[PDB]
This record gives sequence, C-alpha cells and structure tokens, in this order.
Amino acid sequence: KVFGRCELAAAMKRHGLDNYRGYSLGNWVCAAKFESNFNTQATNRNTDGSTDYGILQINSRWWCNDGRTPGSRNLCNIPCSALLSSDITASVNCAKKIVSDGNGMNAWVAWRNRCKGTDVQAWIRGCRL
Ligand SMILES: [Cl-]
Ligand SMILES: [Cl-]
Ligand SMILES: [Cl-]
Repeated sequence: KVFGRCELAAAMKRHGLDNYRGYSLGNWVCAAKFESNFNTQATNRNTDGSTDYGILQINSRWWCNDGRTPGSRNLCNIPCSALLSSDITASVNCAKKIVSDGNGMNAWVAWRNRCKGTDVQAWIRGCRL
C-alpha cells in the first residue's frame, strides 16, 4: 500500500507513535517519506546481506526474521514479511522498540541525514489529526 501523507500521519497517531519517545509525528512521517516514499512494500538489500523492510525500512540484522541474514537477531519477534502489510501495526510496534534502543531516531540513518533538525512539522501540516 502506498499511503498518502496525512493518511499515514493519522495511522501512526492511531498506533501511538505521535510523540513516542519524544519524537513528534512529523519526525515519523519524514522518516517514512525518505525510507520508503510511504510504500509499505518497500524492500532494500544492504551490503552486509541484511534487508530493510516496509514503510520504516526496518532491518533484518537485528529486528525481524527473513531466514537469509546469517548471524542476525529477531528482536521484534516477527517475520520481516509482516513489515510489508497494508496494516502498519507490526512496523509501528517494532519501530517503538527500535527508537527505545538507545540512539533514538538516529537508528534511521535517513532520518538523521534528511529529517533531523529540519522543519518536520511541515510533514503533518494541513492534516486533520
Ligand atoms: Cl511534528
Ligand atoms: Cl536469518
Ligand atoms: Cl541518507
């Protein structure tokens, strides 16, 4: 599913991501924009052989099981395929664990490079939330 911008903001809020660990909704929408362009089915293969999955490009090295990332963990206790669903529940619940892991949203390199320090409220501007 490719979400609309406000549609995704609303879904993220519904699932308790708004201001989670102090990160406003615009941060999460911005991260999703640059990780996946709001496409739940996004996948990307990393140099180390792990894969990133879903709207927030969650990585199989630590967070989910895909059966093809040697030496990896599955800390969200989910198949990586669950992160590709039109229903963002699994991605949100896993993101909550990731952002709580110590480095906040810096876990998403894209957020650090493209969202951090910017006017992230622009991402939810106009949205009925
Ligand atoms: Cl915001
Ligand atoms: Cl594996
Ligand atoms: Cl980047």
